[PDB]
Amino acid sequence: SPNSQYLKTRILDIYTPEQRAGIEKSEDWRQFSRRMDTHFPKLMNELDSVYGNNEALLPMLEMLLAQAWQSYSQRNSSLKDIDIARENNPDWILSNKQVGGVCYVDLFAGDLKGLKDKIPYFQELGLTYLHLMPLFKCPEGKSDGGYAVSSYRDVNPALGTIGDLREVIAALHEAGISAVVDFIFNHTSNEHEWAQRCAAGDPLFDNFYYIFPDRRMPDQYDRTLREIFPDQHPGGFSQLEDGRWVWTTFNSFQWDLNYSNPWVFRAMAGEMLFLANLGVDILRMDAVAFIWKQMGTSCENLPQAHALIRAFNAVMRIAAPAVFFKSEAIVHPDQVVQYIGQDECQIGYNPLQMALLWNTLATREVNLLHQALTYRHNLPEHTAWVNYVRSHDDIGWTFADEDAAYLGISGYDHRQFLNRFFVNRFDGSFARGVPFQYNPSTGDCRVSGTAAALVGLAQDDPHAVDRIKLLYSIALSTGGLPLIYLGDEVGTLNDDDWSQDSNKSDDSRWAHRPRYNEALYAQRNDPSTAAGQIYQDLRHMIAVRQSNPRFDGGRLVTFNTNNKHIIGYIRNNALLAFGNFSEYPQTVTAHTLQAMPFKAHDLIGGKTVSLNQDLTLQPYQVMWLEIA
Ligand SMILES: OC[C@H]1O[C@@H](O)[C@H](O)[C@@H](O)[C@@H]1O
Ligand SMILES: OC[C@H]1O[C@@H](O)[C@H](O)[C@@H](O)[C@@H]1O
Ligand SMILES: OC[C@H]1O[C@@H](O)[C@H](O)[C@@H](O)[C@@H]1O
Repeated sequence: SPNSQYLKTRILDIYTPEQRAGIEKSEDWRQFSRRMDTHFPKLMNELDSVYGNNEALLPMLEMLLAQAWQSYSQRNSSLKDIDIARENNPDWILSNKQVGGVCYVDLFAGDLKGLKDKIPYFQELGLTYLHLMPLFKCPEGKSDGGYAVSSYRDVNPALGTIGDLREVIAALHEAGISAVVDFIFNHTSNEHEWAQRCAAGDPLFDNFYYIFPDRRMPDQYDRTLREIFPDQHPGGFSQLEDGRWVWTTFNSFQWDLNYSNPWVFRAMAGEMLFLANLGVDILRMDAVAFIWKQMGTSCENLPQAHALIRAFNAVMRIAAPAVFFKSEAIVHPDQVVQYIGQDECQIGYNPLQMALLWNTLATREVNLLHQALTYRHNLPEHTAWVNYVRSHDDIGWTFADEDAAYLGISGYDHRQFLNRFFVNRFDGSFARGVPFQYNPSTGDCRVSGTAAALVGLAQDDPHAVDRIKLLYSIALSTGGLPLIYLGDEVGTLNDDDWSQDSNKSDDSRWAHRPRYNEALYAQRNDPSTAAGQIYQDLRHMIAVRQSNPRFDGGRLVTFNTNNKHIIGYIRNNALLAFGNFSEYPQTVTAHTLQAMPFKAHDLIGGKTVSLNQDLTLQPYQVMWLEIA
């Protein structure tokens, strides 16, 4: 395999002798050259592990490196300053100062111009990170909410223009907010130029997707494939009008890209560089688990998938150091953590904590949550979790059956209960969610519904507001970057139009993708309303988190509370957090608290608490005690 020095001499061959001499002495070339020497070894090693002696690897690599240099040369000076800043501050993602929010531009603010006008609010809330849902062109009508991309560079006209997007990004940076967008790299819409040309037989796009003549191979693959949207189609394939079959992990109009073709990697690396130069700070790597297929396997979390992501990482280390990755892997806990690393995805969603927060509200027992925080929370240096309560997606019960069995819990029976409970098919449940993708062949099912709907705010459950406060307190204090599903801070309920919308009726996730509720947002400063109670409560916690150094970093040590309903953990050996998941008062005994300081200030309620006696927490009460 080639070396950095040799490859760089070929990159410069596009220049005449006179021009070349000037490039060699330029600052941009010096920075690029240094990064190449440092990071190229990883790029080469990762690409070699995937493609091996493929005749197309070297040509593809040289084309990619040439593009990378051109991309870096074009990169704006301001962005280059951020590149250097983060190159020397790898833990910027682990700071307690960070708090993120996510929203759909159209649903939250109408269009990109309208979103820019909401920035003052984001600053008011304390956000330093903003994830904007799919912004580029997609099919009209059904597009999996923008996740079926028809173009990676042309902005959805309904939202605005590329010009508007640049203004929004610039405005976000001006307000001290990082711009986060999706990198939908596992598949494109069936209307994307690449898809059309591949299917049409254009040799330039040969093997850009996985297309078969009949069901022979698809049938073989289906023996081991998990169904993501069983309501849409069985297995992982859809049939074209001409009779052929195509790999479609998700909707039939979403065609999986073929990374076994090195030219597909190059193509996607090019799109990544485009996003990088728009000023994006973090790319949400969508459906990372599915980017490599292999007959006889689940075609999820395969070795080459991880290698390809690390190759993409190296490209950014060389051509846009400021760009970090956020892994979106909603899979088994053992597999989730494998995507997280300084050289792969620096941050990643923490579905286990999220799923268990809801599990605990249902069961009132913190056993599973305590187990996860004890054995699956701490991560390698320079990496962090993205902790959340809700997202634009359904809730999947992705806890480990092996972990549960150790606690004497049957994963299958337990999920049956959780599903019944959250869709209000269990006596006394306070949840008002709706099922998503019930699979009668496996019995699996997920839950749709907003955070407020799931805690009982729809029917005005007196404990709803407190449940919301408790869940968010944990995402905000365990260690990692907390992400607020915008709308949750004022208790937004489910959308009640989706069910009758023919373009949404078959995807219950729309139940929890409501529009900006003008009425609730206008009540955020009124302490007598649920909206104001939730807003001030969350805003207070955000304020404490960002101003108090005891929350810095992502490590934690659990504390045995000796009360099955109370979770407890310590941050930096200075902040003791207790969370009561029971709708009844619960106590931590004086005996349990003997090693703690006699007194400690509670940052939540603002009072001094005595720890030399029984400590009783009110229903769903949360305490953040300064013990150092
Ligand atoms: O595109 C398929 C899926 O990709 C995921 O990254 C998105 O979170 C989900 O909403 C979408 O359905
Ligand atoms: O509802 C009572 C019990 O039912 C079981 O099916 C659940 O797995 C358990 O968590 C719950 O406490
Ligand atoms: O010293 C405080 C510790 O004492 C131990 O012997 C108790 O089992 C434990 O619950 C308490 O936290």
